[PDB]
Amino acid sequence: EAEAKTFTRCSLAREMYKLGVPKNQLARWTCIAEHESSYNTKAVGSLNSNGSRDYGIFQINNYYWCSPPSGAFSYDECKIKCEDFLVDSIEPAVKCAQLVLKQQGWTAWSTWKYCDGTLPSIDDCF
Repeated sequence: EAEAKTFTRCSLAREMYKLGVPKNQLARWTCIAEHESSYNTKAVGSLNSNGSRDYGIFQINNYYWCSPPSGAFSYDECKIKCEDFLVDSIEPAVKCAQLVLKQQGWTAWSTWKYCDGTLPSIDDCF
């Protein structure tokens, strides 16, 4: 089964903020979740052109950021198994995306283009 664990703009924000993600990131993160995964923690991308695959709500990459359920090499920068993103909790995804954001910034998401402009305040969620 790959039934979605689907968050909403606001539920994702609320839970992200609870996890200590500054508010001023939340609109962007929700935007990115939307376009990366439709807020689905269970989302797994199709194979990328380079043979990689992206995991979870923020579509963390199994070549660089997380370790694949194979013996394939991964730089595994978040020091997590990718498949661990595939849970009901966003926390491992959030934690990893935080590291991504701090290291490569928002342009790290190929969906950043949908998200880099005028976004609604997230405070309607709060």
